[PDB]
Amino acid sequence: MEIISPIITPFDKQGKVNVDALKTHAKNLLEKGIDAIFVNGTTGLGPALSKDEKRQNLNALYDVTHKLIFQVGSLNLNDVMELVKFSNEMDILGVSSHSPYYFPRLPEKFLAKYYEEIARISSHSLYIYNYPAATGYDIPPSILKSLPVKGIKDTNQDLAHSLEYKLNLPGVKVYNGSNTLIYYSLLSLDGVVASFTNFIPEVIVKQRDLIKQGKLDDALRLQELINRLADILRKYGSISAIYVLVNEFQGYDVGYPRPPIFPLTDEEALSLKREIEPLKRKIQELVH
Amino acid sequence: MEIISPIITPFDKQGKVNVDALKTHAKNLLEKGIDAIFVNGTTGLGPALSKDEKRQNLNALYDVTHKLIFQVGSLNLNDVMELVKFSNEMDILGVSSHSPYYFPRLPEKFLAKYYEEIARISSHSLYIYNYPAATGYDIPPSILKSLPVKGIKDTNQDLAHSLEYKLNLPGVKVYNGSNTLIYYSLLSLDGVVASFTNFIPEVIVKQRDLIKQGKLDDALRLQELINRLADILRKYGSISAIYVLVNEFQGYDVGYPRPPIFPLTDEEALSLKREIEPLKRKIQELVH
Amino acid sequence: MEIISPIITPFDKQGKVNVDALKTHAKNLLEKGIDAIFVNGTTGLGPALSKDEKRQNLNALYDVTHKLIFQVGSLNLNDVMELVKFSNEMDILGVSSHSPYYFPRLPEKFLAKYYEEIARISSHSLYIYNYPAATGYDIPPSILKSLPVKGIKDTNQDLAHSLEYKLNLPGVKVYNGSNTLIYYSLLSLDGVVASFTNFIPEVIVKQRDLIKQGKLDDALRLQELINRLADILRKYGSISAIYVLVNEFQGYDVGYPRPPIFPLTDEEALSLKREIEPLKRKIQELVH
Amino acid sequence: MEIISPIITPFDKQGKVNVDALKTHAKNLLEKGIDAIFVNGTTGLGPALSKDEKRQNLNALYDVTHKLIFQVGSLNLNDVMELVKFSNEMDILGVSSHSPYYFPRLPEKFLAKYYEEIARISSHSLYIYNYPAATGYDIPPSILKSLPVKGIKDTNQDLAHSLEYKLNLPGVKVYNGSNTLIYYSLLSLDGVVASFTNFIPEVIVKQRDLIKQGKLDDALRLQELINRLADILRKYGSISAIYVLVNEFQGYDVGYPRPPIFPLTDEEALSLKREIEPLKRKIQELVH
Ligand SMILES: [Mg+2]
Ligand SMILES: [Mg+2]
Repeated sequence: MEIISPIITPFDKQGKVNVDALKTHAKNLLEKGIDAIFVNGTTGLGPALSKDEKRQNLNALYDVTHKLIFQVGSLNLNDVMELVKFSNEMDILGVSSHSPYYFPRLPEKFLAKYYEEIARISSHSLYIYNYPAATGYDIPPSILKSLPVKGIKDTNQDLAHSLEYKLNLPGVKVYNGSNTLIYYSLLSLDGVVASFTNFIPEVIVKQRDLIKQGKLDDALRLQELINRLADILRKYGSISAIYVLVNEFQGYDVGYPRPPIFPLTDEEALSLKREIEPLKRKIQELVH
Repeated sequence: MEIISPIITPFDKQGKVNVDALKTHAKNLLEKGIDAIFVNGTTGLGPALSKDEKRQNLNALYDVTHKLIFQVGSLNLNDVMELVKFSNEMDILGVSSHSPYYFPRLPEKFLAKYYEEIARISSHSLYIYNYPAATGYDIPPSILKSLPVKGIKDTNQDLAHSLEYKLNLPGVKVYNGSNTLIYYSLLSLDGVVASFTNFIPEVIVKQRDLIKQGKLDDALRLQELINRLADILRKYGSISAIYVLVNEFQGYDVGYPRPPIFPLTDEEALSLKREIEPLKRKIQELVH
Repeated sequence: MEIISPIITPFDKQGKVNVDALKTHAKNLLEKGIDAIFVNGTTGLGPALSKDEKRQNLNALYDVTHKLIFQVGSLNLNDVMELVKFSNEMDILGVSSHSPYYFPRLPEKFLAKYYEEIARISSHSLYIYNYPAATGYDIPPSILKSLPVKGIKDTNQDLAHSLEYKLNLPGVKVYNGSNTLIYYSLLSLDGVVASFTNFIPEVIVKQRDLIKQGKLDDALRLQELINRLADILRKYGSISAIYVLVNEFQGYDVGYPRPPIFPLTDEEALSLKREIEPLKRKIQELVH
Repeated sequence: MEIISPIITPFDKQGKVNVDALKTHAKNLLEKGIDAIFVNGTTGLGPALSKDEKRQNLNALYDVTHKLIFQVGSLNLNDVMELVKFSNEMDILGVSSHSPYYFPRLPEKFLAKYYEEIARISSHSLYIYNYPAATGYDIPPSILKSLPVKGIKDTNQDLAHSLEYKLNLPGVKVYNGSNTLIYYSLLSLDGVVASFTNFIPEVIVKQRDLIKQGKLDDALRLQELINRLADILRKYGSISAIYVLVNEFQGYDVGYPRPPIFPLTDEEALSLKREIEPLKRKIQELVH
């Protein structure tokens, strides 16, 4: 059962990526038991990153590990293709893309043709990033059957949707991206790609290790706490709150997100910390 | 009753903007009675355009007309601000942005802070581009009441939603973006920002002119034909179909959209032309 | 342009229908200019009425006028059919039904077979009641093309959806059921079937008469006031608030709705009246 | 891990309930390990049943078992209360209702007042039947915290939603109603209330028994077959298909559903049997 982290992109106050913080963070995550890193995913502010920023994230992380899945999507396929060609020269786990997004009512064939072009040129294993709540499209297995898909990352609250990919696409690895379904994903899929791995990696690794030991009750108790946390974060902006909590739980600075993903103000950071204190206490009690 | 065109962005086969075609197209629209041009809207592939492409579209159109509303939205507020500062030095009608997009579950305050920053720096009239189907967010009057809003472009199928803005925001001009509601918008709002103005500008101007003469039945007969056309365009991709139809109805080439907004293939364009033939005849019979 | 009222069903405090109040109310509505009455619609608590209650409503109203459209839908087609057979013996405008409801994911053919059975036995003109927000289904013209439809009542916020029925089903009369789109319906469809006709019939009749005179601005000003009212009612339960406002605006008692459609408490009725006072004042100024 | 069956209501070809078939079916389910029977749920055509039919289903089942949860919901609270008072005199597990339905935009307080009345009069344990896809309303813990809730049956594809109830309502038993999430529910909640128990009770009981033995892979293989079956049933109408499959898998006749929930025609039933054949073989190979 693979624990994949959609790693955050640290930015400084002027909105420039801080690759030193990115490498520090990645090294810690691996030491805490994260198995692979998904680069430029939603949690990493993917669609907000320029082509050059996406590339530089991969270049920085490559010094830490080669277990990197490189997300390359954008609204200009020429740019996507430049990143695919760049990644062909790197020894990584695979290349990924979410679907076209923003534009409503695009014909399904547009989605098929988009992935088809990535597959025509990529020399890496193709991963599909399915996130209908973000892109407005769901990628059905029917489109995927004609593509050389190796993995699918499904950020979806319906576990049966994730399981359907497994059933319809033999040999494809499937990972669910919901923080609130981790326990279930670890009991049925190939793993998870959950954002909370950025600040509580030991908790999610512990759930996985507990499940391997047959200690499901303990892993479920941890899920309860995770879900309570998720409710609290939503109010502040989940991605933005993650930056504050990485410092709190892991002990090093990862800077700030970049607006329109506004950083928490000092006041907001303090309020978040007060709210999560009881949960942090219960987590640190069950996970040493 | 103003007719605003969200002008397309012509590209060549390599995905480079053709500014000569853009200028030709703009001149034709204006000669045919279009009141203003909305630059880098959804129809113009806004979110798909780089910052430099958005700038260059404005520069090119600025050689033809002063009647320009400049859309500057992107997922990096630093880039948005660069475009605001650029346009501050140009004599245009106003600046506009749709809301942050892609990322789900952003707090409402993020939307507010985004527009606040644009308003803090722009020396132009502020237009809000509201398109919930595309961005995932509806901008509520709550946030608008705090900003120096001059106009709102509401791409929404619920006409009561657009009418509501008029009521709650005294003095703000309100335009509806739906092609299928043109008639109704001309009879209740400040105008329309309709994509079909790209290929049938004369038809939409005629609706307005007929309404001005009290000839509502005639204007409604035109809307009926427009709605039949809209239903046909959907299977092909509405924006992509527009490029083909500009050449068919207006007689000059505007190139292609840029993938993931795939152009119609030669066979699809033939198929499209056959389907619309009877509708083109009826239209040209009523407008000439 | 036809103004149809989906008349409320008066109940007493024990939840028994008060047919005397029903007849008094219907007589007043006709005197104020309502053209026809839709019996057992949503506003009339249709799905909440027993088979016998639906029948008794028709019987009571038949003494007042024969311009009655009899809504007969329920979740047992045997009961629907008994009401259709009953109505065959009455001299009325037509028989109507909303689609099957509650049960999710019923195949489209179930909806077709349902209406087909009503049409096999009915000796009256068939009216379709389309209300997707209530039933969970939208009835497409494709299903209707094979049925002897005479009228369609579309409670839908998308006016283009209502207009599409007109276009695809020649000779069929189409009426929109939204209170917030009345002005627009009166400028494009065969009429309206709006719930607010129960308490401000003179206002809606005045809009219609003004539009016939070409005084669109005045009719639109009235629409603005109606929409402001609609916002206020929603907070209390629109149907439940209607009962309180019939007494207020029309001067006679129509009793109460029946729980789960809870009547407004005395406190709530008083608060509603305070909130609408300014609007009531502006309405009574523009509509004598 | 309890397995509750929302038992079907057998009807004859004239739409009359066949209580002999109901009793036969109930006995078979119980002999095969079903822990309790939910009476007049969606699967039992609840909202489509008259008050007398709901009563008679309970009376018939009461001759077979004490393990009954009686669903009493309807759109007239007076009728609901008559059924509550009726069941007060019977020794059953509890009383249940789904929320008010059909009518859109009812205030939340209406939902609260509805359940409050049931709780005021019932002398039985209260079960909440939450089915937002069917009723249009989600019952929030806010309202539940005020009521003497003993169990919640949540028909919801988001398992985190069901898990949330457990966390917020100490001591309340929580069951998930989705057939496609059975495995996950058995590993995290108090059980399931799954419609497929009607035709494959032995399979679902086996999943539970396997999980109890720690044989999760085997239980998941069964879920996979269940999910494939579910995808096939949808085109036919899931509830209607169930009647056919009870006879196929269990060997006795349970008649037909009642229109608008149309029975499968002879040709559809043949078509269904052919599609499921390979799945039935695999199931019977793993469960015997
Ligand atoms: Mg120049
Ligand atoms: Mg007995």
